Amino acid sequence: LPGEGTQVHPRAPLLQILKVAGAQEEVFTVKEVMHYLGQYIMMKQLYDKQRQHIVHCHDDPLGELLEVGSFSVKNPSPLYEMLKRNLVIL
Repeated sequence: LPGEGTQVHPRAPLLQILKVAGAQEEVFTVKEVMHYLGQYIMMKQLYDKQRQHIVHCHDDPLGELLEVGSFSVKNPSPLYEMLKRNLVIL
């Protein structure tokens, strides 16, 4: 994934999710994309209630993009691989 200044354009399925989280933009930095994904998970309360570094996305559109039912915020590989599939580097 690109550095802090480089801009990316999210593919439609990801952009849709960022929109739900309140994103108005169509072009982002990776950090901004990550901000809105965190907002999304928080709003939808997808994190495990007791162990909150675990996210359960099996019955959510986010899980369709990540292709996994759960992941750990401390093992973000699945997130980064999803972004590689869903970000156009500008």
